[PDB]
Amino acid sequence: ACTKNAIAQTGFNKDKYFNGDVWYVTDYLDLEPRYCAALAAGTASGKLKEALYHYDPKTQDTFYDVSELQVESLGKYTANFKKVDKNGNVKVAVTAGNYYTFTVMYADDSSALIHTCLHKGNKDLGDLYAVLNRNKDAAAGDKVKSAVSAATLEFSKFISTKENNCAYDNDSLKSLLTK
Ligand code: HEM
Repeated sequence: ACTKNAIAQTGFNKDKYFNGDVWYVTDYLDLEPRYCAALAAGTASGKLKEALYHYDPKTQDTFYDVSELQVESLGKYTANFKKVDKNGNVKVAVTAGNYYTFTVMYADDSSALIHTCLHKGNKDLGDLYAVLNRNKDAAAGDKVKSAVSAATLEFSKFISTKENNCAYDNDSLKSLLTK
């Protein structure tokens, strides 16, 4: 189960974060303990949208999702996801009880720290923190590392995705925002 009420960044700039571009997960911290992951976040016809990509570089398990985000407060969202192929074709429809929360704890032009809590079926899932960068496999800079510290988290405990053989379809993620 999830246990954290993540606090959103003071002065979070939603237009900057939800600008339609891609964010790569570079490091993650599972509170209830290996995929590569990335997302696009943007607006489509006035709605906040995210497209997600997960890839397991060992098993090859791959899946995409599209979500409309509902606002709880600035920088804190609830998202109902639908599983899609890379083209946006629906594989699993939206269903009540299948959702994640998403909190942006820190963001700037190139980096972010987020918290997410996934609810899926009758699985018992836990909190996940992720460091994001606009550039694939970029080493975490001083600003986001300081934000990790300021959140009372130990960055050395995070797991890096940067050494995995992952490729990302940026074009697909961006186009999924409209789906
Ligand atoms: C490297 C970071 C991440 C890892 C290692 C990871 C791992 C996983 C795993 C193993 C699953 C399968 C769960 C199951 O069905 O048993 C999953 C599903 C999911 N994750 Fe992540 N995840 C990561 C990042 C994220 C992020 C940042 C988000 C949201 C912004 C997210 C949202 C989701 C959603 C919505 C599903 C269910 C998708 C579906 O069934 O259609 N994940 N993740």
